[PDB]
Amino acid sequence: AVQQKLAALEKSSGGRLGVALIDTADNTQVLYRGDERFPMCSTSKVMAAAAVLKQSETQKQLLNQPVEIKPADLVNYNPIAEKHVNGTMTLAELSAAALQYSDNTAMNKLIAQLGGPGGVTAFARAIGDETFRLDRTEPTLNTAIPGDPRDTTTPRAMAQTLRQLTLGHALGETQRAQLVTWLKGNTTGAASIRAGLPTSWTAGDKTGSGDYGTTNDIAVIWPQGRAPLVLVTYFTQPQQNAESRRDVLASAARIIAEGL
Ligand SMILES: O=C(Nc1cccc(-c2nnn[nH]2)c1)c1cccc(C(F)(F)F)c1
Ligand SMILES: O=C(Nc1cccc(-c2nnn[nH]2)c1)c1cccc(C(F)(F)F)c1
Ligand SMILES: O=C(Nc1cccc(-c2nnn[nH]2)c1)c1cccc(C(F)(F)F)c1
Ligand SMILES: O=C(Nc1cccc(-c2nnn[nH]2)c1)c1cccc(C(F)(F)F)c1
Repeated sequence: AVQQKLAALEKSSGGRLGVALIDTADNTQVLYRGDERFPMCSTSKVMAAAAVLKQSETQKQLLNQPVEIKPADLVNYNPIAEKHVNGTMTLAELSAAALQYSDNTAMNKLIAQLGGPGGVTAFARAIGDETFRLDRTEPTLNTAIPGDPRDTTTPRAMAQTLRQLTLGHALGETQRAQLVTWLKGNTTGAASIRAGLPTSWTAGDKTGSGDYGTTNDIAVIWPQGRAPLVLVTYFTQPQQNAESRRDVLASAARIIAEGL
């Protein structure tokens, strides 16, 4: 029934919608196009920050390690990094900037700390995600071309990974709490999944967008009185210059919430 509602939303949206919900109260899933590939865009920033948190388990000072920010490093969306050009940010600062402000320069420093987009993929594989692939750096990982396998995952795989990272044992306890704290402090998410939820349903999320009107969000949610949920909503459209549709994500989330 919920799949039929998501189908109706998708049909009136003009685009292609992917949804994965895990309800941790019972482990049950709702999936819509759950095994189709979608471009991740900045939702991939969660995997890169989590990989750096995992590194920090064996290097307790890692998050205070300074990283030089040079003029040439700046890319196309650098609201935090631009303040630090010719200076340094720590890996904690870059993680917070990437996750909470979606800073693309900050993401690039995370990727570099992992040895390139392949290192981020390696971390995903290590935590049991056989699906995620990061192929490119910022900003080109957001080209979101239909059919292109690069920088994609499926909603099912991303939900299962987000659950392991934020609620399971993929990370040490400190690190898990740090990741959840960062997601719950996101600045960019009030129009997306969380717009479709009751106000009482606490949450953290990471948005993404790109060409092809691609509009994404992944969230960990604490519904009032209930065990947490993990929700992935991915959306992409047929034309390169299509406009973002955060409202579609909100609509998906609302359908999911009403179906619980
Ligand atoms: O804990 C899990 N499931 C679950 C669901 C409902 C109840 C319980 C439970 N009740 N009492 N002790 N565990 C556990 C669980 C299953 C797969 C994966 C994960 C993980 F690690 F969070 F991703 C957790
Ligand atoms: O799914 C369950 N546990 C589970 C399964 C697989 C992985 C994990 C898990 N991985 N990391 N942390 N928990 C937990 C689960 C669900 C209801 C009830 C129970 C219980 F408590 F054993 F009876 C377990
Ligand atoms: O700034 C954003 N996108 C962006 C940045 C730079 C270039 C372009 C772009 N160039 N050509 N087509 N889009 C888009 C952007 C979009 C939605 C949401 C956010 C935010 F605020 F970080 F969450 C940023
Ligand atoms: O970098 C891009 N967008 C962007 C940048 C930073 C943050 C976000 C964003 N955050 N939350 N939702 N989107 C999007 C971007 C957009 C269109 C096209 C391209 C590309 F791939 F370079 F051509 C990049």
